[PDB]
Amino acid sequence: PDEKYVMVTFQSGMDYWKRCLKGFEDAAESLNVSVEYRGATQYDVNEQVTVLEQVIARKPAGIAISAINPTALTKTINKAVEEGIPVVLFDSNASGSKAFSFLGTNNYSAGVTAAHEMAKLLKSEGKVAVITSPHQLNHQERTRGFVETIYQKYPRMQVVAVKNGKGDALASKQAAMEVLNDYPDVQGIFATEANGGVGMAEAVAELNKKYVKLISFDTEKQTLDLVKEGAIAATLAQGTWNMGYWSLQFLFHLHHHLTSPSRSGDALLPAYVDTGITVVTRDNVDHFYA
Amino acid sequence: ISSLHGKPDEKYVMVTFQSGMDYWKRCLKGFEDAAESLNVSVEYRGATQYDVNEQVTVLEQVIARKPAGIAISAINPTALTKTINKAVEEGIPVVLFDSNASGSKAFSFLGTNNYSAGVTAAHEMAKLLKSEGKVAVITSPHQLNHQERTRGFVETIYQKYPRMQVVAVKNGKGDALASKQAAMEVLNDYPDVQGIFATEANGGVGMAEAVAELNKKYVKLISFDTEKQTLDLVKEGAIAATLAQGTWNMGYWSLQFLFHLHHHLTSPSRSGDALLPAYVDTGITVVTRDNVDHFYA
Repeated sequence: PDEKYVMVTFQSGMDYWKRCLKGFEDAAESLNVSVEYRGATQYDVNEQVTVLEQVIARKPAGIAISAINPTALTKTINKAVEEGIPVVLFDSNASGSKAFSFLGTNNYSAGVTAAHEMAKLLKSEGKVAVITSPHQLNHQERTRGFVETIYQKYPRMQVVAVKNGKGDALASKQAAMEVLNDYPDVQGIFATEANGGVGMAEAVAELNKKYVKLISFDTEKQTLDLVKEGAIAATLAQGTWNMGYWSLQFLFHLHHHLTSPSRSGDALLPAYVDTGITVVTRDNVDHFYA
Repeated sequence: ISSLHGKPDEKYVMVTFQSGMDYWKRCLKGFEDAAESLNVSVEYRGATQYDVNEQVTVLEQVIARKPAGIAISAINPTALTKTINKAVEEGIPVVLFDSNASGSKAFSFLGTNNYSAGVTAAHEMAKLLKSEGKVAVITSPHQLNHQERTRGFVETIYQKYPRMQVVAVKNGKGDALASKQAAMEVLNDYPDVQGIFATEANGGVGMAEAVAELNKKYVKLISFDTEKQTLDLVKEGAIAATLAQGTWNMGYWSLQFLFHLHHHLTSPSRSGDALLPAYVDTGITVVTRDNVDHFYA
């Protein structure tokens, strides 16, 4: 009867997940419980449903999962809940599932923060653009938070383009080059996806458009290197330690039915925890390498 | 066994703004159930009446008494910030629950997502109405949380149910008197309305009353909060469901957060320099008679 909590991911070796696992382990070391890290080694939906099945089979005390996409993991999550396994989602949600909580970025507010940061860098004036993936809801919320904040709070700034970077570094570089050639006086570009910041940094280096302020997303090594050398002014770090930490805190809590007595009015776990965003600049970039 | 324990000498305070209200009692029980899991002590304070500076003064009483942290429900947005902001400077952890002062130096807000509350009301309404029929909303256009509940409901009916239509959003002026009359207007102006959603606790009584008054049969009513009057109506059948805010969650996780803040458990090393989660959606529960019992005092 060893109390073990499992974290399940996709593209499991990415550095992003390491601080999630770190916050999980930090919670476990304070709770004196075991944790284990598993996941699809690749962006393969089938692989993640198979890895998640094996985890449930091992009958863990609870699972914290980041779902590759909102739907294609849901039936397996419910499988775990119906077998009595506490389940919370972190990072990437599956809102249609029986998971008791989601702990992750408020993507709209993240976009708001990028606008506020972009305005800081531009003294609240100038043309700005966005490179995004219109594929997914979470990136559209980042885009919307940025654009709406420009519209409502910085009337001397203008959003001149929202480009489709296709979640790919090369398509993002090409989109950024189109932005810079179409609006040569653009002063800032925000990328809602990691491959976007590298792509537009590569565009800005190729065109020698050294006066453009770049804001990117996430803390991949190649992004942080660009922050370190001044090519990217800031990147937005998701609260991955908070995700792992409060995921375990919530899971540990359900496994001990401390939230299901007679005087609590059902309720159960909080439905959502905003794990926050950190603006990463040259001043704190060193804190974010893996 | 976990190492997340303290001792009774740690004094955390809950602070409200209409102390005796039945609403805050499950806030307290969450607070107390967390205190017991953390082996810490908790004290309930807050304004006797609906009073701005009275709340300001009870706060000063507890900040001057050096507590290990304060959980606060703020009377309004642009208020208490300067008073709470000083509590942070003195080094006291302070989170907010139920009602938010978003411009303050408080580290987190734990409260209802009012838009998704309205979305849930729409799914619940669609449920009872098999995704077909005319529906109305009785709300306060005065407060933002009611606007978000309204907006969540109406937009979900638009986007997700084309066989349904919002035929009226009434002003129920926040009392059962005026809500009964807005409900009567809706039932008169639209005799085939099949559901009404009230975003304010007094809305539910007022429309339960209008429906009874007209001997209207198939009208599905969804109200808000868990006042005794409302819960009774849910148990008696006049109200199909009421939406309960997660007040126990507010207290329990408020204290978890103050405990983590007081003991500086959100590491600054290898943590990506994180802070406390700034928002916790303490959730909404659909109260039908299958669980109305769990929500009385």
